[PDB]
This record gives sequence, structure tokens and C-alpha cells, in this order.
Amino acid sequence: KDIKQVIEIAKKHNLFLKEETIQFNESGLDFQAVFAQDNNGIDWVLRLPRREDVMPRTKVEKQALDLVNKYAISFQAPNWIIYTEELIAYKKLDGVPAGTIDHNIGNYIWEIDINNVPELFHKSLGRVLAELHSIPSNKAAALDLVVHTPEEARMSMKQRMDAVRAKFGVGENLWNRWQAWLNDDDMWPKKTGLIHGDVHAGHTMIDKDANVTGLIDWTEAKVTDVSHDFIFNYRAFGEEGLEALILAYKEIGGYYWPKMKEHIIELNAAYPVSIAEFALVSGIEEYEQMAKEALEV
Ligand SMILES: CO[C@@H]1[C@@H](O[C@@H]2O[C@H](C)[C@@H](O[C@H]3C[C@@](C)(O)[C@@H](OC(=O)CC(C)C)[C@H](C)O3)[C@H](N(C)C)[C@H]2OP(=O)(O)O)[C@@H](CCO)C[C@@H](C)[C@@H](O)C/C=C/CC[C@@H](C)OC(=O)C[C@H]1OC(C)=O
Ligand SMILES: Nc1nc2c(ncn2[C@@H]2O[C@H](COP(=O)(O)OP(=O)(O)O)[C@@H](O)[C@H]2O)c(=O)[nH]1
Ligand SMILES: [Ca+2]
Ligand SMILES: [Mg+2]
Repeated sequence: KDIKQVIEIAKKHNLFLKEETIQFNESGLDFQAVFAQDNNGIDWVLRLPRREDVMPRTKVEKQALDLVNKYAISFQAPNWIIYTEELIAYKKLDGVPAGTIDHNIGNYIWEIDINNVPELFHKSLGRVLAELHSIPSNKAAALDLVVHTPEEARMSMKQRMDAVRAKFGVGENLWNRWQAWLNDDDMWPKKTGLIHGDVHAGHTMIDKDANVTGLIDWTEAKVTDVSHDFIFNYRAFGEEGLEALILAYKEIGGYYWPKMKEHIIELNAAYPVSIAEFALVSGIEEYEQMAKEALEV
């Protein structure tokens, strides 16, 4: 039934699949992901829409993907060869995700040892992020991404914090920590860049040597503080993993400043802002309680 639907929607877009290879991913509030080979044996990823207004809701994301596909050489991103209101499809990237969330345990199934991360993982991620963050988004004729100057990125965080406080409240010590960070001029970066915005193991494609070769799921891409793309490395691999990533990024020519590590640690402490915003917009009860606990109220 579902399989038959996939074949027909693909046919309508001139995509012809080996039926025996069709596999459905879990879930889908926005899109159902489906994996399948075409008749030449090439692996594809299909996204079946579950909501209206597909094109307007993907416009910005496609702009980001277009930038990456135009400028990047050391990593892949989805290239939506089929892009319509009825189907988005791209050839599957090389490699495997460094970890994939399994919801029946509430954590990743990892492809690397988090207690002994290969050095090449941090080195290659630093290369990839440095390349990404230096893409010249200004050379596009139209850009509807959110774009922040360094000053605007700081003001954005300040305003987002106030809005969360107004809605949920924030614990007193946590709020004071946030304000001390906002107020420390020396902490803040003097350059912004095109970011992925949701870098974590499930979106990070690696080869057999744990060299990063691609990134998927670009819905959170924008031009802002680059520091967001370092957060997961810290959260998963601790200060050592954060330092290793910063070192690689610096040494290949990424923008570095003396308080970069400290700033990223403070941004991590501001993660409750993000979970609170997601709880609000999504309406999902589980994230509402997670938000309240994270905000220390
Ligand atoms: C992929 O991240 C997951 C989480 O899963 C994500 O929980 C987010 C809150 C969702 O959302 C994301 C993106 C975002 C854009 O929605 C963002 O929202 C915003 O910034 C604001 C918005 C208005 C633009 C929000 C804060 O985080 C993601 N889903 C629903 C999209 C969802 O991944 P999943 O689907 O793959 O499961 C987590 C639940 C919620 O924390 C999975 C769960 C099984 C949990 O038991 C497992 C926890 C593992 C801990 C170890 C650590 C190294 O691992 C991570 O650090 C990854 C982890 O993150 C966190 C902070 O622990
Ligand atoms: N190996 C691999 N997995 C992919 C690829 N594209 C999507 N996936 C898998 O499909 C899942 C969902 O795709 P994603 O673009 O993140 O969509 P989401 O469900 O909206 O978050 C990912 O978490 C990956 O496990 C790809 O190119 N390669
Ligand atoms: Ca997404
Ligand atoms: Mg995803």
C-alpha cells in the first residue's frame, strides 16, 4: 500500500526504483523519509510531504543547499534533483552517520567509540566547518536566510532569552550566568558565517576512517555565530573533544578568537533557550517538561 504509493509518486517524477529495496524510516511530522535504489543501483533518499506549503517552507533550506553544492569541495550535502510540492529526492550521500538515534533506548547507536574518538574525526570536522563557515553567501543574488552581523547575533541571543523568560521564567542563577555572558564584550566573536545549525552525530556522515565527508538536514542553516556548530562536539565528547575541534578549525584558517572555547561553553549553557522555543512551536508535551527542567524553574 505505502510501497505502491512510493512507486507511483516516484514514477510521476521520472524516478524508477527497485521495489525490493524500498525502506521506510520512522516518524514524520513534516516529511516521511524513504530509502530506495534506482534501477542502476544508485541509492536515493525520498522525502514524502505530510504538510501543506512545501515549497515556501523549504525555500530558505534549498538556498542553503544551493550554496553548499556550489562552493563546498570537502564535504557533500543533499542535492535535491527532484524538488516539487509532491516529492523531494536526492542521491544518498557517501558514508554513514557517526551515530543514529534509536528511540527505543533514548540514545545513539554509535559508529565510533565516544570514549576513544579517532583524531581524524575532529580534524576532518574542523576542516569541514572551516570550509562551510567561509562560504561567501553574499555572492548570491537572493538570500532569505536569517543573516546576522556579529552585533546582531549577540542582540538576537539577548532578545531570545528575554522572550523565553517572559513565557517560562528562568532560574535566577541561570539567568545571571546568561546575562554575564551577554555582557562580556571580549567573549563575543567579531565574524559570523553560514552555519549548518544542527550538527550532531545523526547528521554527520563519516567514511571508514571516521573522516567527515558530508552533512545532512540543513533546515536550521543561517548566517550567524559559528559557535553553534561546535556545541554537539562539546556535549558528546566533553572539553577534550571541543578543544580538538577548535584546534583543527583554527589551524586550517577558520575564524578564531581567544575566548572561543569559553564562549562556546556559555552558548551550551544557553541551550535551554532553544529547547524552550522548540517546546513552544511544536506543542509536544515531552519537550515542554524538558524545557522547564532545563530552564531551572
Ligand atoms: C539529536 O538530539 C538528541 C535529542 O533529540 C532532539 O531533541 C531536539 C530538542 C529536537 O529539536 C532540535 C532541533 C530544533 C530545531 O528543533 C531545535 O529547536 C530550536 O533551536 C528552536 C526552534 C523554534 C527553531 C531543538 C532545540 O532541537 C530534535 N527533533 C525532534 C527535531 C530531536 O532529535 P531527533 O528528532 O532526531 O530525535 C534527544 C531528545 C531531546 O533532547 C534524543 C533522545 C532520544 C534522548 O533520550 C537522548 C539523549 C542523548 C544524550 C547524549 C548526547 C551526546 O546526545 C545529544 O546531544 C543529542 C540529543 O540532544 C540532546 C540535547 O540530548
Ligand atoms: N546514510 C544516510 N542516511 C540518511 C541520508 N539522508 C537521510 N538519512 C537518514 O534519514 C534520517 C532522516 O533524515 P533527515 O534529513 O535528518 O530528516 P528529519 O526526519 O526531518 O530530521 C537521518 O537522521 C538519517 O538517519 C543520507 O544521505 N545518508
Ligand atoms: Ca531538520
Ligand atoms: Mg534530522
